[PDB]
Formats: sequence, C-alpha cells, structure tokens
Amino acid sequence: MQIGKVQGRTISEFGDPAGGLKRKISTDGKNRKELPAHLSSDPKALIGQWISGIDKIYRKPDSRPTPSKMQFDARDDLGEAFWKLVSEAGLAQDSDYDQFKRRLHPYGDKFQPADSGAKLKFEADPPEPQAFHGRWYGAMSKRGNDAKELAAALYEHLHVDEKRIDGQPKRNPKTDKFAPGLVVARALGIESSVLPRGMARLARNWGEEEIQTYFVVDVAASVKEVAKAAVSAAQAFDPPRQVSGRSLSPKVGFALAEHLERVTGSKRCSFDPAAGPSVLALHDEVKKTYKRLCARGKNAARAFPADKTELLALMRHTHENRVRNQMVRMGRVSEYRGQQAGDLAQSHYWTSAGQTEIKESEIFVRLWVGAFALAGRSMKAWIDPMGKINDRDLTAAVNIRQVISNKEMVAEAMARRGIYFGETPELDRLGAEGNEGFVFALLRYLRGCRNQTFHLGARAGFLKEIRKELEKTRWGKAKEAEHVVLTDKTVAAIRAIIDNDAKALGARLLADLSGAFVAHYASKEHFSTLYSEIVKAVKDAPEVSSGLPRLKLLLKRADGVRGYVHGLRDTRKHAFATKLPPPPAPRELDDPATKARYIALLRLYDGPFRAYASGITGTALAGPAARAKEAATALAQSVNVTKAYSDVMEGRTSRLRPPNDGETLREYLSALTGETATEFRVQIGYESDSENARKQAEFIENYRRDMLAFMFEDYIRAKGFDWILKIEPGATAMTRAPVLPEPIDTRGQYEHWQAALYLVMHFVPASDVSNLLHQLRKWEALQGKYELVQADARREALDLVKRFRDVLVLFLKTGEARFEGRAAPFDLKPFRALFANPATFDRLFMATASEPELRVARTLRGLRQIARYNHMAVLSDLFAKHKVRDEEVARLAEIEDETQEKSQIVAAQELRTDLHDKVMKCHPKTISPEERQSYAAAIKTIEEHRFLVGRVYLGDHLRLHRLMMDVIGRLIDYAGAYERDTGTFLINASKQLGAGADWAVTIAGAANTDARTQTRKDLAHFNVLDRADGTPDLTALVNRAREMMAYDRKRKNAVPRSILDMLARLGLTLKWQMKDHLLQDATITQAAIKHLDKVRLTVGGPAAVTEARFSQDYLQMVAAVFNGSVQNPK
RNA sequence: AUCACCGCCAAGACGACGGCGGACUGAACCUUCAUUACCUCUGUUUG
Repeated sequence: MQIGKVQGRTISEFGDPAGGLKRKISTDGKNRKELPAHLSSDPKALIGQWISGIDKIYRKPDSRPTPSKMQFDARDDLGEAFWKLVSEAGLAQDSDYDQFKRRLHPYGDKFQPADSGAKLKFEADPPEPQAFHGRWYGAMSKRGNDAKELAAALYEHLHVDEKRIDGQPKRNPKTDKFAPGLVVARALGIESSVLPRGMARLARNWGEEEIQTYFVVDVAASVKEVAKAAVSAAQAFDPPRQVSGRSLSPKVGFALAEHLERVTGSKRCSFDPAAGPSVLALHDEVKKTYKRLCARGKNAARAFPADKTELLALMRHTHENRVRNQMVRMGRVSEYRGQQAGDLAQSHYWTSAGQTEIKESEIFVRLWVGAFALAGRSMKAWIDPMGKINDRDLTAAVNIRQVISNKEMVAEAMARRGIYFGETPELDRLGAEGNEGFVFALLRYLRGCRNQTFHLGARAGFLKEIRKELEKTRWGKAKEAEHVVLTDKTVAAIRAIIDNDAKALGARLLADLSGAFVAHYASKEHFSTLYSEIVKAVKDAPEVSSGLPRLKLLLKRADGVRGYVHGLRDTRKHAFATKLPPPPAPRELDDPATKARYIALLRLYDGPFRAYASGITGTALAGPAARAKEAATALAQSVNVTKAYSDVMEGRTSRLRPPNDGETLREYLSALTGETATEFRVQIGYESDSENARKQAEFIENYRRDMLAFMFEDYIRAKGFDWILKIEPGATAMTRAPVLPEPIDTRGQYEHWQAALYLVMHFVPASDVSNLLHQLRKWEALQGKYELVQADARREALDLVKRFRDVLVLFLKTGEARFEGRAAPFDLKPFRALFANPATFDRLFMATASEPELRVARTLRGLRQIARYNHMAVLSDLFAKHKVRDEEVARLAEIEDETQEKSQIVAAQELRTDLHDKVMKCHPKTISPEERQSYAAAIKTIEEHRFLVGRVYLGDHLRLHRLMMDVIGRLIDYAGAYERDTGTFLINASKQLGAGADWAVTIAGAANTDARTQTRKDLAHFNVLDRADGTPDLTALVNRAREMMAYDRKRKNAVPRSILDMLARLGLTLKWQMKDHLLQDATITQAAIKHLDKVRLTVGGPAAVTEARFSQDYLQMVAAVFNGSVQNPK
C-alpha cells in the first residue's frame, strides 16, 4: 500500500460478528492489525501522513528538485510547529524526530544562499509565496496564517475532525459519537474495501423520467467544453503542457454542481437511495462517471463524451461491465467452492488468500488449455496435413470416425510419426488394425486433456479427470459406432515408450556430464558424488520451488555486484562478492574447462540444489536473505554517497519482510511474487512504459537473485562441490581420458495414464511443457490454500501430483534422445523454396560437434517445429518472397573465413570488447573521435554478420514463425478467458440469481454472440492460419479478439497492449492507428541498442553509437504478418 | 485500444470539486533448454 508509505500487505478475512469481509494489515505475513489502530500509531505511517498533510499546505519542488529559501523556511516552520503538537499529543517519539525532518526535507537540509554560487544552493525566491501554496492552504489557513496556526488546523483535520478542501467540517453528527479525523476515517474506508458478495449496489436507481428532467440542458456537452478550455490553456504555453484528469476533476465538479443547481435549485447532492428512483441518484452516477474519467493518466480530456447521447451510452456500457465483472466474480467463487462445507457468502474464495489461490489455478488452466491447442495443431498435421476430413476438431466423433476408416491416412501418419516421437521401435509392428487403434487413442487422449473444464484444488480432482480418460485402452460399444479396443501389443508399445525413456535416463545424465568434459576436470570421487546427486534428484523428489531464477541471470547479478564492490576502497564491502563464476557467453563454451564448470553448475542448480534449497528454513534461509539486504544497503550508500542523508539510506529491498521462522524458501519466494505483482502496478502508475516499469520494479527480482546466489554458494561449500568453482577457463584437463562410474538405475513404475499423457506431450513443444511444470510448482508453493480439515485424501492427491510431475520432468530430461545423431525425420525438400538456389540449401542443410555443426542442427530443429505444425503452407509465400541468395552465403563465408588469419568477425568482436573496457575502465565518461570511429566500424561489421547469419541459417524465418505463434498464442489465451467466463462463471452466476434479477441475466447473456464464439473457435483451432496462399493478418486477428473480449472492458483494452508489449520486449516497435473502432495502418521499426550511453567525445558531443538487432528483411516480414509496413525514423 | 478496470470511504447542509484499497483484477513479472545476445558496473529519495 501507498498510504504514508506504511510497510506490509493487506489481508481480507471473515471473523467480524456481522459475517462480512474486513481488511486488515499484516507486517510479517502472520499477524493481523486493525487499520484505524495501525495507521494512527505506526511511526512510519504517521510521519508519512503528516508530511503528506504538510505537502498540501506548502508544496515541495516538483520531481516529475531544489527549493527556494522562502519555500524551505515555510515547510520547516510548519514542520517544527506541527511536530511540537503531535509530540505533546503523545503520537510522536523523540527517536523519530530525525526521520520526520528527513522526510519533511527530502531535497536535503543544507543549502547556501541563492546568489552565492556554491555547490548546494537555494533557488531564487518566487515573486509570490502563492507559487508554492498547495490545494489545502486555503482550508488550513481559515484560523490564521502563521506556522503555529497552520499546524493546529492540520492536526485537528488529521486526528480530531476531518475538514473538506473548503475548510468546513465534513461530518456534523448529532449522535453520541464524535466525527473522526481524516486518518481514522480513511482507515475505516480501507477496512471496508472488500469484494461485493451480491448484486445489491448494481441496480440502476433512475430511468427515462429522471433523464427528461436532468438533461433539459446537455451537461455532457458543457463539461466537454470545460475539457477543451482546459486543453487550450495548457496547450498555450511554449512548452506544451498536457492536462491531467486530476486537474480537470475540480473544474468538472463545479460544472456538475452548477448543473444540479439548474435542475433542482440546489447543489446539495445527499439523497435517499432506498426511497426509489431519483434525479439525484442519476446525478450521483454522473459524478461517479466523470470521477472515473478524471482518474485516467493518459488523455483524460479526449475520453470525455461530447454529447448526452454519448454520456448515457458510456453510463449504460459501464453499468453492463460492472454487472458482468460482479457475476464473473460470484460464479468463479462458487465454482472453486463446489460443495465443500459452508453459505456461499462465507466462502474462503471471497478472501484475499482464496483469490490468490484462484489466480494461480486460473493461470495453470490457461497454460494447460494453451499447450493442448498446440497439441491439437500438431496432431492435425500428423494425421490430416492436407485437410481431407463445420467442426474443425479432429477429436470430434464425426471426424475421428473418418480418420480410422481411412486406411492410407493412418498408415501415412504412422510413417511420419518420427517427427513427433523420434525413433520408436516400440510402435513398429502393431499391424494396420493396431495402428488404427493407436492413432484413435492419441486423438481420444488429446480430447481427454482438452475437453476439461477444471481448476486446481487440494483434492487434485483435475488429475483424476485426466486419469479417467487417459487410463482407457477401450472406447465405445460393439452394437454402436466407434468401438475401439487397443490390442495387447499397442498397449505394451504405449507403456514401453515412457518405460524405456526412464530406463535410459541414468546413462543419458551420465553422457550429458561426460560430453561436457565434466569428468575431465574432476577427481573420480568428486565426479561420482556429483553424478549420484543429479540422478537422485530426478529419480526421487518432492514438489520443488520454481521460484529459483535462471542460473545465467543469477550469475549475471552476482557478477555485477562483485564487479562494483571490488571497485571500492572499503574492503568490508568485498564480503558481498561471491566466488560464483560469471555467466558464459556462447563462444566461451568452446573452451572445455568453461563448459565443464557451467554444465556441472547448471545441473547441480536445477536438480540437487533446487531439491535441497526449496524446503530449507532457519539460518540457511535467513542468513542469505539478511546478507542480500545488507548488500543492497551497502550498494545504495556507495552510489549515492554525495546525496542527502546517505548514511541512513537503505536498499529498496529493505521494505520487504524477512523470512518467518519455520517458513521455507519455497514459501518465501511465493510471497515475494505477491510483492512483484504490487510493485509493477505501482510503477505503471508512475510511468506507463512497461519496460521502464520493469526496470524500476526489478529490485525485487535482484533481491531474489542475490539471496539465491548466497544460498547457492553456501550450498556448494556445505556439500563439497567447491571444486566446480575452482575450474579456471583455458585450463587443461585433470584427466585426458577419465574412467566414468557405472550408470545409476533410473527405472520407474508408471501407470498407463502417465504413458498416455507422456505420448500426448510429444505434440507439445518442450518450452510449453516446462511452463506447465513451472506453474504447477508455483501453485504447490502457495500458502493459505483451502485444505481438508478424509485422512488418505491428501496421500492420493499427492501421489497424483507426483506422478504428473514425473511425466513432465522425464519428458524434459529426455529432450532430443530419440532424435540425436539421426537424419531429419521430415521432408527437407519443401524448405528449398527459402533459397534462390535450391542446390545451396541442399549443400548447407542436407547431409551427404563443431560450432558450424551446432548451427546447422539448430536450424533443422527450427524447420522441424514448422513441419510439426505443417506451417510451410501458411508462410511459404512470405518466406519465398525473402529468398536467401548465393551472394549472401558467399559474403557470410568471407566474413567468417578463419583459415588464413583472424576472421573479419572475430577481429571486430575483439576490437569492440577491447575498446569498451578501455573506456569503461580508464575513462568511463570520455572517448576520442578515433576510438569512437573504430568502435562504430566494429559494430557495422558485427551487424552485417548478425544479419547474414539471420538469413543464411534461417534465423529470421524461424523468429518470424515463433513471433506469429506467440501472438496467436496470446489471443488463444484471451479466447480461453471468453469460453470460461461465459461458458462457466456467468452461467453459475445467473443460476444463483434465479428469477430475482432477470435484468442481470440478460446482461450476462449479452457477453456471447455468434461472431465472438466463432472467433474463440477460429483461434483455438488455428483456423485463422488455414490459408494455402497469402500471409496471415494479425492486425485483423487482434481486432476480432478485441470484439471477443468486449464483455469485459479491462480485457478488451488490454488485448492490443499485450501484443505491443510482447513485440517491445523483443526490441520490435509496433504501432497501430484506431479508426472506426478498428486497429489499422500497422507500422514496424526497432529500438536501437545504445552503446556508450553517457560517454562524451573528447572533442564534445554525444559519443553514442547505435546497433540494430534486426535486418530490414526481418522487419519487412514482421510488417507483412501485421498487414503493415516498415517505418524507420529519420 | 495503446494502463486500464473493479471496489471502498455519504453528507445535520450546498459537498466526493476530496481521500483511498486492489496477488483481491486484467495487464505484467518470474521460467527446462551447451539459441540468435549485443547496452559498463551499481541505485537512494521523490515521483
């Protein structure tokens, strides 16, 4: 929360004797504190609210700073006087006086006169003191102007009797109870900020009769003129000032009051809602409507309706939206409640903990629905690539009947299967009848995964539904259509695949380490212990934490912190450095020692460390947490040492609560995720740029990296893996030909449903499998979930979840085992079209360890994924438009030509790093024109190399395909929300209401149209990609998706932002124009990477050199799939 | 559309023309992979 910068989270629970939700504050994740009590007594929160109160009487300098002496003295006088009051009030301790003064004067407390010419210097006094008067100066100065009097008024306002901004008391009660000050009033307002459980406050308390009276004169058009007049005045300044909604708010409020007076003869708004419809109910809703419009950060004025017609339409749509938001909320709670025990109104899922539980479940569902949409697309290409089979679902009874009846189709599918399964001797000798059973089963296993409306819960009912479908080896009946019985062989073949992959795991894990030279850089005892630990973590494991960062990023952070502290004279700060190695650049992995160290570290981190760290508590957790905080504080004080109050500065990490005693790392990492969600929203408020928001919110992620870096180092030392850290780059092997240990048995005991699920996973990309395990881990890590008080209920639940996890892990650890060192299991001939000369494609990618070899393998795996979906039909035209020419191949060769001498690219790369470090080490602020010219020249060669590699090895083509899939994937995710909100939650909601609120049911029902449901289907089944000729239009898709999500404005509005932000993350800059409610005129450019940012030429001027990430060829491709064009700035 | 969206604090008199909450709500963030990979390191307070 923001209020007074008070620390802690808010929780909503039941317990109140009224039987309703109440919001409390928790400081350690466990305790519960009442808002009025806390916000009236907490030192930090009090001081925060006091200074906020002072800031509205006398403003501090704008920061979006340096005050005048007049301004400074004014703030100081008021501060001192107010301090004296609250001190004597017994609200303020002497201990906290310094904090109060630091926060009264955040700009600093030591300045020389304004005409002095000193380092720290006041601004010249303004011509009028009113320059720094705030909105509340008038109200607080009614009983005089002196500091003593301003302070007295502020104190009364905050702690005794709340005033309006005009200086009048807000409340004049006649009862036994005195009216509160602002602090308590606002705190009570927070206390009752809880989810509505019913429809009471959604009824519209006015109609046509009220409209006739109220809109005799068009208030909306006149308010619109207020907005235009506000715009013009701000636009009249030489620097064009933009008007915010917060500045418009008072002008609209006055205009609306004058309107009420015109209608009623009075400005008194107080009305009687219970008495029935009224003009003042309508007015209250008009005020609320403009309150919403004025809360907008961007272009508030532009959104103002121009007309009574527009205003009433906005009010209607907003009302319709709020009803559907409330009905989705209710229907979701009910769905998660089920039967349980309790009284829908008292359900755990109304609470903050319960809503967090819902959120992580819902996200798992999205990922699940998403993974099996891709599976569907994969199975389509497997079975019916040319669409020989208006239901577009191959698993539907009508279509699956056609598949099995077609003998050639089934046979051709079995012959193509290698692209999905790899080499599968297990499936070779089923026979034609056996094959038909097998193709049928996988379609039914897909359907069993895909046709689930489910959620996560303590019973693991979801996995039970999965098991019910996937344990089947027979379907239907003999007397009726679709009788399929799997043959004993077909069954054994299904069960054998997962069995053999498991059996093979031990030796694969050994070979992985062996092939990365790990056994060459470790004693036999050390290597043996490492290998044993890795296999043990995969074979027998509890549900671990996915909260761990990626090792590379952890290592990057550790490297960055090490680098800074090692540059400081104060050696005490060197303590915050680890001996963890830097992250390797890809080229550095060519060095055996470097590979060995990184792979050993990577496998250790992901498996044995993750297993160990997840359940850790006490000193092993608290030690690294504290150290991470100490480090951030040390870093902050060093960087900003010159700035004010530097000796008391703490890292922003210090706001975060320490781990509780008995809390596991898994639990503390999950709590931290809550902080991140909150921090991103807060940052988006200060700046709406998603990437700048991420930078300002990154301190949380950097705390986790620092904390985990210290834990990882500690673990390495504690378990005797120090040797890994001691391997130095370029070191020659300890043993030239080491004797490896025996492979450990990795055999498992798998149920049929696991084997079935495992085979369906072969139609889902590995990344999406990984995402499923990551979310499963996140959901399992969640504290405060609904549980059972049924003793063995949790034992069965835990068995299902463990078996599910084993399927995912085995799939991931097996990776390319059935593909490696074998020919491409698909036709490469269609991909010749991507080259001008087909012979050139053949020479490069059609076979007749090294770095060129790894690159060819990467490309072929890329093409495989396109073939897996049968997507050459979708992007053949576009790809063939951007054919790779022989001159590009030749140019790339000569740039990389290493046979005679240092190749062009290697020379360029080394010159660039050489110069960068020379600048950043010897003089980070400066660079000579000649140094800068060679730097630019190096970048140019580097760019040319990147662009040619991107074309010759088809990087551009594969990135375009991936981008396309990601965009459509994001829209499919929205489609899942449509299906689920409308098909489940709203239906549930409508049934609770019954005949009481038919108006709400008609509004719920409005969520659906034929076109929206069609868009849901077309997205789900990639029907938008089903065009033999031409390129897909993603702009039109986004527009269809916007319309699909119209039932929920927050989603409809977010649809385009999702896609923009997705591209931005990659450095692609997309822009649309909105005309007639449709996105259009898509343009594409890129964000250049800025080298030598704050570095100046020795001769003067910015020394900045810019690097392009992407070729014009790729930008053109991206533009084409958005039916747009490239527009690079000049 | 491109930070929105939902909700809370009612009046003894002319206003809420002011204050707020929000893992609570979408959007983000985080993420198995010897991937394309490039931006010195590091970051208080305000906002």
